[PDB]
Amino acid sequence: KVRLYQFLLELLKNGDMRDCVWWVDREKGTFQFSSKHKEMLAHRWGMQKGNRKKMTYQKMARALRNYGKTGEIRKIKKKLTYQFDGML
DNA sequence: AATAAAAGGAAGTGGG
DNA sequence: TCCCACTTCCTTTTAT
Repeated sequence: KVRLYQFLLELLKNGDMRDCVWWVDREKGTFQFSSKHKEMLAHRWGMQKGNRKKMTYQKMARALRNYGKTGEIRKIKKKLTYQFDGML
């Protein structure tokens, strides 16, 4: 069972869905979602988990906020911008 | 100004 | 039965 943070890391590490998510600084671990195409990346995540309802970015973002300010993925005060931990 | 994003409480869910 | 790791629903609060 793949976790949400690993799924996102794998996408960026493999250059998958580059129009939906992209690194902002690979060294600092910061990445950013696509304001226009983020919902298509969100749906993929819902399929890998086989949820009953359709996955939305709002729901994926609700899951990301659970990791916390020192956890796997953290929120950065920039639009649609997050950051991985030193596990890079 | 309108829109998008961000937030989060709390129950609900399948996994182990 | 117990968490884990989200999922779902909803309303509220900020940023763009």
